[PDB]
Amino acid sequence: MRVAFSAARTSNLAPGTLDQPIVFDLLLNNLGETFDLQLGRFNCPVNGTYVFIFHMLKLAVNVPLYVNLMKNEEVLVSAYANDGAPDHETASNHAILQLFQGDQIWLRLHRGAIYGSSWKYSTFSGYLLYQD
Amino acid sequence: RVAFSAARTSNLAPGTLDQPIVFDLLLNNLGETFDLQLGRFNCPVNGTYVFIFHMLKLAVNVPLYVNLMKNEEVLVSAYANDGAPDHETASNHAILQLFQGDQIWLRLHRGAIYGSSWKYSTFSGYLLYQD
Amino acid sequence: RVAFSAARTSNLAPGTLDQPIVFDLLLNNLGETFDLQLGRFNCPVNGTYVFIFHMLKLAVNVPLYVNLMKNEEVLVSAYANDGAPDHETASNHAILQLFQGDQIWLRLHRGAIYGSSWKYSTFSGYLLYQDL
Ligand SMILES: [Ca+2]
Ligand SMILES: [Ca+2]
Repeated sequence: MRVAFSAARTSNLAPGTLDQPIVFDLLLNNLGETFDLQLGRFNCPVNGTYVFIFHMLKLAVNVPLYVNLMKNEEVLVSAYANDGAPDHETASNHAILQLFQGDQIWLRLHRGAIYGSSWKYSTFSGYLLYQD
Repeated sequence: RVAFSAARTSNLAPGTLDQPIVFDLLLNNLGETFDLQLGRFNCPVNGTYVFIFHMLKLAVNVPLYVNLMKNEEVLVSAYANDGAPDHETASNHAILQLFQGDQIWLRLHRGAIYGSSWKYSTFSGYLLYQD
Repeated sequence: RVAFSAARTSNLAPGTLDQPIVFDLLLNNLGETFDLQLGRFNCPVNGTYVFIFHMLKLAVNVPLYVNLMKNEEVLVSAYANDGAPDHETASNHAILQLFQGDQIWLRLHRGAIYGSSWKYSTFSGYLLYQDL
Protein backbone atom coordinates (compact mmCIF):
# COMPACT_ATOMS: atom_id res chain seq x y z
CA MET A 1 0.00 0.00 0.00
CA ARG A 2 0.94 3.65 0.54
CA VAL A 3 0.49 4.94 4.09
CA ALA A 4 2.21 7.94 5.74
CA PHE A 5 1.24 10.74 8.11
CA SER A 6 3.01 13.69 9.77
CA ALA A 7 1.27 15.91 12.31
CA ALA A 8 2.38 18.92 14.36
CA ARG A 9 1.18 21.10 17.24
CA THR A 10 0.99 24.84 16.47
CA SER A 11 -0.51 25.71 19.82
CA ASN A 12 0.24 24.62 23.37
CA LEU A 13 -1.23 21.42 24.77
CA ALA A 14 -1.75 21.62 28.51
CA PRO A 15 -4.20 18.88 29.60
CA GLY A 16 -6.29 19.08 32.75
CA THR A 17 -5.63 15.46 33.57
CA LEU A 18 -2.66 13.09 33.36
CA ASP A 19 -2.64 10.40 30.65
CA GLN A 20 -4.60 12.28 27.98
CA PRO A 21 -4.09 11.73 24.24
CA ILE A 22 -1.89 14.24 22.46
CA VAL A 23 -4.15 15.69 19.75
CA PHE A 24 -2.73 17.55 16.76
CA ASP A 25 -3.98 20.60 14.84
CA LEU A 26 -1.86 20.50 11.69
CA LEU A 27 -1.13 17.81 9.14
CA LEU A 28 2.14 18.04 7.26
CA ASN A 29 1.05 14.89 5.47
CA ASN A 30 -1.71 12.30 5.48
CA LEU A 31 -1.05 9.89 2.61
CA GLY A 32 -3.65 7.13 2.87
CA GLU A 33 -5.89 9.28 5.11
CA THR A 34 -5.15 7.08 8.15
CA PHE A 35 -4.59 9.78 10.80
CA ASP A 36 -7.30 11.73 12.65
CA LEU A 37 -6.00 15.08 13.88
CA GLN A 38 -8.82 15.73 16.35
CA LEU A 39 -8.27 12.45 18.20
CA GLY A 40 -4.56 12.25 17.37
CA ARG A 41 -4.94 8.65 16.33
CA PHE A 42 -3.48 6.51 13.61
CA ASN A 43 -5.88 3.90 12.29
CA CYS A 44 -3.98 1.01 10.73
CA PRO A 45 -5.64 0.17 7.37
CA VAL A 46 -3.72 -3.02 6.58
CA ASN A 47 -1.62 -5.67 8.29
CA GLY A 48 2.07 -4.86 7.93
CA THR A 49 5.27 -3.40 9.42
CA TYR A 50 5.15 0.26 10.45
CA VAL A 51 7.60 2.96 11.62
CA PHE A 52 6.66 5.78 14.05
CA ILE A 53 8.75 8.78 15.22
CA PHE A 54 7.91 11.66 17.48
CA HIS A 55 9.59 14.76 18.95
CA MET A 56 7.80 16.66 21.73
CA LEU A 57 9.07 19.97 23.07
CA LYS A 58 7.99 20.62 26.69
CA LEU A 59 6.87 23.96 28.11
CA ALA A 60 9.66 25.83 29.87
CA VAL A 61 8.20 25.09 33.31
CA ASN A 62 9.28 22.98 36.29
CA VAL A 63 7.22 19.92 35.39
CA PRO A 64 8.86 16.88 33.69
CA LEU A 65 7.50 15.67 30.33
CA TYR A 66 6.56 11.98 30.01
CA VAL A 67 5.22 10.74 26.67
CA ASN A 68 4.17 7.21 25.71
CA LEU A 69 3.77 5.84 22.24
CA MET A 70 0.61 3.76 22.60
CA LYS A 71 -0.67 0.74 20.62
CA ASN A 72 -4.35 0.55 21.52
CA GLU A 73 -4.11 0.45 25.33
CA GLU A 74 -0.47 -0.76 25.60
CA VAL A 75 2.73 1.27 26.11
CA LEU A 76 5.12 0.58 23.22
CA VAL A 77 7.99 2.97 23.92
CA SER A 78 8.34 6.09 26.06
CA ALA A 79 10.23 9.40 26.12
CA TYR A 80 11.31 11.72 28.92
CA ALA A 81 12.43 15.32 29.01
CA ASN A 82 13.10 17.79 31.78
CA ASP A 83 15.31 20.74 32.61
CA GLY A 84 15.46 22.49 35.98
CA ALA A 85 16.28 26.04 34.83
CA PRO A 86 13.41 25.60 33.67
CA ASP A 87 14.05 25.46 29.95
CA HIS A 88 12.37 23.84 26.97
CA GLU A 89 13.45 20.24 26.36
CA THR A 90 12.69 17.51 23.85
CA ALA A 91 11.18 14.08 24.50
CA SER A 92 11.70 11.85 21.49
CA ASN A 93 11.51 8.22 20.48
CA HIS A 94 10.74 5.81 17.61
CA ALA A 95 9.41 2.33 17.03
CA ILE A 96 9.13 -0.29 14.29
CA LEU A 97 6.36 -2.83 14.81
CA GLN A 98 4.05 -5.30 13.12
CA LEU A 99 0.45 -4.07 13.18
CA PHE A 100 -2.95 -5.55 12.40
CA GLN A 101 -5.74 -3.63 10.66
CA GLY A 102 -7.79 -1.67 13.18
CA ASP A 103 -4.87 -1.23 15.59
CA GLN A 104 -4.66 2.36 16.83
CA ILE A 105 -1.37 4.16 17.41
CA TRP A 106 -1.29 7.34 19.45
CA LEU A 107 0.73 9.52 21.78
CA ARG A 108 -0.21 9.72 25.44
CA LEU A 109 0.82 12.76 27.45
CA HIS A 110 1.50 10.98 30.72
CA ARG A 111 2.79 14.01 32.61
CA GLY A 112 3.74 17.57 31.68
CA ALA A 113 2.81 19.90 28.83
CA ILE A 114 3.78 20.43 25.20
CA TYR A 115 4.85 23.56 23.28
CA GLY A 116 3.25 24.59 19.99
CA SER A 117 4.03 27.26 17.40
CA SER A 118 4.02 27.86 13.65
CA TRP A 119 7.62 26.64 13.71
CA LYS A 120 6.31 23.22 14.78
CA TYR A 121 8.75 21.80 17.34
CA SER A 122 6.38 19.02 18.37
CA THR A 123 5.75 16.33 15.73
CA PHE A 124 4.42 12.82 15.24
CA SER A 125 4.83 10.72 12.07
CA GLY A 126 4.38 7.17 10.87
CA TYR A 127 4.41 5.13 7.68
CA LEU A 128 4.02 1.67 6.24
CA LEU A 129 7.37 0.00 5.54
CA TYR A 130 6.29 -3.49 4.48
CA GLN A 131 2.76 -4.71 3.79
CA ASP A 132 1.85 -8.11 5.44
CA ARG B 1 15.88 5.25 -5.44
CA VAL B 2 16.84 8.34 -3.38
CA ALA B 3 18.70 8.60 -0.03
CA PHE B 4 21.31 10.87 1.54
CA SER B 5 23.02 11.07 4.90
CA ALA B 6 25.37 13.96 5.72
CA ALA B 7 27.48 14.95 8.69
CA ARG B 8 29.33 17.89 10.16
CA THR B 9 32.92 17.03 11.12
CA SER B 10 34.03 20.53 12.15
CA ASN B 11 32.23 23.22 14.17
CA LEU B 12 29.77 25.67 12.63
CA ALA B 13 29.59 29.01 14.43
CA PRO B 14 28.60 31.66 11.82
CA GLY B 15 28.21 34.79 13.93
CA THR B 16 24.87 35.82 12.39
CA LEU B 17 21.31 34.55 12.47
CA ASP B 18 19.65 32.40 9.79
CA GLN B 19 22.55 30.76 7.93
CA PRO B 20 22.36 27.49 5.93
CA ILE B 21 23.81 24.42 7.60
CA VAL B 22 26.42 23.12 5.15
CA PHE B 23 27.95 19.69 5.62
CA ASP B 24 31.46 18.40 4.93
CA LEU B 25 30.97 14.62 4.90
CA LEU B 26 28.51 12.35 3.08
CA LEU B 27 27.74 9.01 4.69
CA ASN B 28 25.47 8.28 1.75
CA ASN B 29 24.22 9.85 -1.45
CA LEU B 30 22.26 7.21 -3.37
CA GLY B 31 20.95 9.08 -6.40
CA GLU B 32 23.34 12.04 -5.97
CA THR B 33 20.58 14.44 -4.83
CA PHE B 34 22.44 16.24 -2.00
CA ASP B 35 24.85 19.16 -2.52
CA LEU B 36 27.42 19.13 0.30
CA GLN B 37 28.81 22.63 -0.21
CA LEU B 38 25.26 23.94 -0.31
CA GLY B 39 23.73 21.64 2.32
CA ARG B 40 20.78 21.19 -0.02
CA PHE B 41 18.64 18.31 -1.11
CA ASN B 42 17.35 18.60 -4.67
CA CYS B 43 14.12 16.62 -5.09
CA PRO B 44 14.62 14.46 -8.24
CA VAL B 45 11.14 12.99 -8.60
CA ASN B 46 7.65 13.63 -7.23
CA GLY B 47 6.90 11.59 -4.14
CA THR B 48 6.72 11.22 -0.38
CA TYR B 49 9.99 11.89 1.45
CA VAL B 50 11.28 11.41 4.99
CA PHE B 51 13.84 13.68 6.64
CA ILE B 52 15.57 13.47 10.01
CA PHE B 53 18.29 15.52 11.66
CA HIS B 54 20.23 15.65 14.91
CA MET B 55 22.30 18.70 15.74
CA LEU B 56 24.63 18.87 18.73
CA LYS B 57 25.12 22.42 19.97
CA LEU B 58 28.40 23.84 21.25
CA ALA B 59 28.88 23.94 25.03
CA VAL B 60 28.02 27.63 25.23
CA ASN B 61 25.23 29.60 26.91
CA VAL B 62 23.46 30.48 23.66
CA PRO B 63 20.47 28.34 22.62
CA LEU B 64 20.43 26.35 19.38
CA TYR B 65 17.55 26.96 16.98
CA VAL B 66 17.33 24.85 13.81
CA ASN B 67 14.68 24.86 11.07
CA LEU B 68 14.03 22.18 8.49
CA MET B 69 13.30 24.28 5.37
CA LYS B 70 11.23 23.56 2.25
CA ASN B 71 12.50 26.04 -0.30
CA GLU B 72 12.08 29.29 1.64
CA GLU B 73 9.47 28.03 4.18
CA VAL B 74 10.07 26.76 7.76
CA LEU B 75 8.66 23.21 8.04
CA VAL B 76 9.56 21.83 11.44
CA SER B 77 11.96 23.14 14.04
CA ALA B 78 14.18 22.02 16.88
CA TYR B 79 15.48 23.73 19.98
CA ALA B 80 18.25 22.81 22.37
CA ASN B 81 19.85 24.56 25.32
CA ASP B 82 21.57 23.91 28.60
CA GLY B 83 22.66 26.60 31.04
CA ALA B 84 25.54 24.70 32.67
CA PRO B 85 26.65 25.26 29.77
CA ASP B 86 26.81 21.80 28.24
CA HIS B 87 26.36 20.23 24.82
CA GLU B 88 22.73 19.52 23.92
CA THR B 89 20.84 18.05 20.92
CA ALA B 90 18.25 19.67 18.62
CA SER B 91 16.39 17.01 16.67
CA ASN B 92 13.24 16.60 14.55
CA HIS B 93 11.86 14.74 11.56
CA ALA B 94 9.31 15.22 8.80
CA ILE B 95 7.47 13.22 6.16
CA LEU B 96 6.45 15.38 3.21
CA GLN B 97 5.01 15.22 -0.27
CA LEU B 98 7.50 16.97 -2.52
CA PHE B 99 7.48 18.09 -6.12
CA GLN B 100 10.48 17.75 -8.45
CA GLY B 101 12.85 20.68 -8.02
CA ASP B 102 11.81 21.28 -4.40
CA GLN B 103 14.71 21.94 -2.07
CA ILE B 104 15.07 20.69 1.51
CA TRP B 105 17.78 22.04 3.81
CA LEU B 106 18.66 22.93 7.39
CA ARG B 107 18.76 26.51 8.64
CA LEU B 108 20.86 27.52 11.63
CA HIS B 109 18.50 30.17 13.04
CA ARG B 110 20.50 30.82 16.19
CA GLY B 111 23.46 29.24 17.95
CA ALA B 112 26.42 27.05 16.96
CA ILE B 113 26.89 23.40 15.98
CA TYR B 114 29.53 20.93 17.20
CA GLY B 115 31.40 18.92 14.57
CA SER B 116 33.89 16.07 14.82
CA SER B 117 34.92 12.74 13.36
CA TRP B 118 32.49 11.05 15.74
CA LYS B 119 29.71 12.83 13.85
CA TYR B 120 27.13 14.03 16.39
CA SER B 121 25.43 16.40 13.94
CA THR B 122 23.65 14.63 11.09
CA PHE B 123 21.00 15.17 8.40
CA SER B 124 19.41 12.44 6.26
CA GLY B 125 16.49 11.98 3.91
CA TYR B 126 15.06 9.39 1.59
CA LEU B 127 12.33 8.57 -0.90
CA LEU B 128 9.47 6.62 0.64
CA TYR B 129 6.93 6.46 -2.21
CA GLN B 130 7.35 7.49 -5.84
CA ASP B 131 4.69 9.63 -7.58
CA ARG C 1 12.58 -7.40 3.93
CA VAL C 2 14.51 -6.66 7.13
CA ALA C 3 13.53 -4.61 10.23
CA PHE C 4 14.34 -4.79 13.89
CA SER C 5 13.41 -2.75 16.93
CA ALA C 6 15.05 -3.41 20.30
CA ALA C 7 14.59 -1.97 23.78
CA ARG C 8 16.26 -2.11 27.20
CA THR C 9 13.94 -2.82 30.16
CA SER C 10 16.62 -2.87 32.85
CA ASN C 11 19.58 -0.58 33.52
CA LEU C 12 22.95 -0.95 31.79
CA ALA C 13 25.91 0.31 33.82
CA PRO C 14 28.80 -1.85 32.58
CA GLY C 15 31.85 -0.59 34.45
CA THR C 16 34.34 -0.53 31.62
CA LEU C 17 34.37 1.99 28.78
CA ASP C 18 33.39 1.06 25.23
CA GLN C 19 31.02 -1.81 25.93
CA PRO C 20 28.35 -3.14 23.47
CA ILE C 21 24.80 -2.11 24.29
CA VAL C 22 22.89 -5.36 24.72
CA PHE C 23 19.08 -5.49 24.67
CA ASP C 24 16.56 -7.72 26.42
CA LEU C 25 13.51 -7.61 24.11
CA LEU C 26 12.85 -7.32 20.40
CA LEU C 27 9.83 -5.20 19.42
CA ASN C 28 10.28 -6.61 15.87
CA ASN C 29 12.78 -8.69 14.03
CA LEU C 30 11.61 -8.97 10.45
CA GLY C 31 14.20 -11.13 8.67
CA GLU C 32 15.65 -12.48 11.95
CA THR C 33 18.74 -10.36 11.72
CA PHE C 34 20.06 -8.85 14.96
CA ASP C 35 20.71 -11.03 18.00
CA LEU C 36 19.51 -9.91 21.40
CA GLN C 37 22.36 -11.18 23.59
CA LEU C 38 25.04 -9.39 21.56
CA GLY C 39 22.97 -6.40 20.43
CA ARG C 40 24.31 -6.67 16.90
CA PHE C 41 22.62 -6.41 13.51
CA ASN C 42 23.95 -8.88 10.93
CA CYS C 43 23.54 -7.42 7.47
CA PRO C 44 21.73 -10.12 5.42
CA VAL C 45 22.04 -8.54 1.97
CA ASN C 46 23.93 -5.73 0.19
CA GLY C 47 21.84 -2.59 0.30
CA THR C 48 20.84 0.69 1.88
CA TYR C 49 19.86 0.61 5.55
CA VAL C 50 18.36 3.15 8.01
CA PHE C 51 19.22 3.07 11.73
CA ILE C 52 17.90 5.14 14.64
CA PHE C 53 18.47 5.06 18.35
CA HIS C 54 17.36 6.76 21.58
CA MET C 55 19.25 6.11 24.85
CA LEU C 56 18.04 7.57 28.12
CA LYS C 57 20.89 8.04 30.57
CA LEU C 58 20.84 7.35 34.31
CA ALA C 59 20.36 10.40 36.51
CA VAL C 60 24.01 10.59 37.62
CA ASN C 61 26.50 13.30 36.77
CA VAL C 62 28.47 11.17 34.32
CA PRO C 63 27.81 12.07 30.65
CA LEU C 64 26.45 9.48 28.27
CA TYR C 65 28.36 8.84 25.05
CA VAL C 66 26.94 6.40 22.51
CA ASN C 67 28.37 5.29 19.17
CA LEU C 68 26.59 3.63 16.27
CA MET C 69 29.26 1.20 15.01
CA LYS C 70 29.81 -0.40 11.60
CA ASN C 71 32.04 -3.37 12.38
CA GLU C 72 34.86 -1.76 14.42
CA GLU C 73 34.29 1.83 13.13
CA VAL C 74 32.40 4.77 14.75
CA LEU C 75 29.70 5.94 12.28
CA VAL C 76 27.66 8.51 14.18
CA SER C 77 27.54 9.43 17.84
CA ALA C 78 25.23 10.87 20.48
CA TYR C 79 25.83 12.73 23.70
CA ALA C 80 23.60 13.42 26.70
CA ASN C 81 24.27 15.05 30.04
CA ASP C 82 22.44 17.06 32.67
CA GLY C 83 24.17 18.37 35.78
CA ALA C 84 21.18 18.32 38.15
CA PRO C 85 21.66 15.34 37.53
CA ASP C 86 18.56 14.45 35.55
CA HIS C 87 17.78 11.80 32.98
CA GLU C 88 18.68 12.94 29.46
CA THR C 89 18.51 11.49 25.93
CA ALA C 90 21.26 10.54 23.52
CA SER C 91 19.88 10.06 20.04
CA ASN C 92 21.03 9.82 16.43
CA HIS C 93 20.35 8.13 13.09
CA ALA C 94 22.17 7.05 9.93
CA ILE C 95 21.42 5.91 6.37
CA LEU C 96 24.21 3.87 4.83
CA GLN C 97 25.16 1.38 2.15
CA LEU C 98 26.03 -2.01 3.66
CA PHE C 99 27.51 -5.30 2.48
CA GLN C 100 26.21 -8.68 3.70
CA GLY C 101 28.16 -9.74 6.78
CA ASP C 102 28.59 -6.15 7.91
CA GLN C 103 27.71 -5.71 11.58
CA ILE C 104 25.82 -2.72 13.04
CA TRP C 105 25.70 -2.17 16.80
CA LEU C 106 25.59 0.41 19.59
CA ARG C 107 28.60 1.11 21.75
CA LEU C 108 28.34 2.52 25.24
CA HIS C 109 31.46 4.66 25.21
CA ARG C 110 30.95 6.36 28.62
CA GLY C 111 28.06 6.56 31.07
CA ALA C 112 25.04 4.42 31.92
CA ILE C 113 21.70 3.61 30.27
CA TYR C 114 18.27 3.58 31.92
CA GLY C 115 15.97 0.62 31.33
CA SER C 116 12.41 0.02 32.54
CA SER C 117 9.15 -1.57 31.35
CA TRP C 118 8.25 1.77 29.71
CA LYS C 119 11.14 1.39 27.24
CA TYR C 120 12.87 4.72 26.91
CA SER C 121 16.02 3.19 25.35
CA THR C 122 15.59 1.88 21.83
CA PHE C 123 17.50 0.86 18.68
CA SER C 124 15.91 0.02 15.31
CA GLY C 125 16.96 -0.51 11.73
CA TYR C 126 15.48 -1.54 8.42
CA LEU C 127 16.30 -2.10 4.77
CA LEU C 128 15.57 0.83 2.53
CA TYR C 129 16.91 -0.50 -0.78
CA GLN C 130 18.22 -3.97 -1.50
CA ASP C 131 21.16 -4.17 -3.91
CA LEU C 132 20.25 -6.66 -6.63
CA1 LIG D 1 18.02 17.10 25.70
CA1 LIG E 1 19.57 20.21 30.79
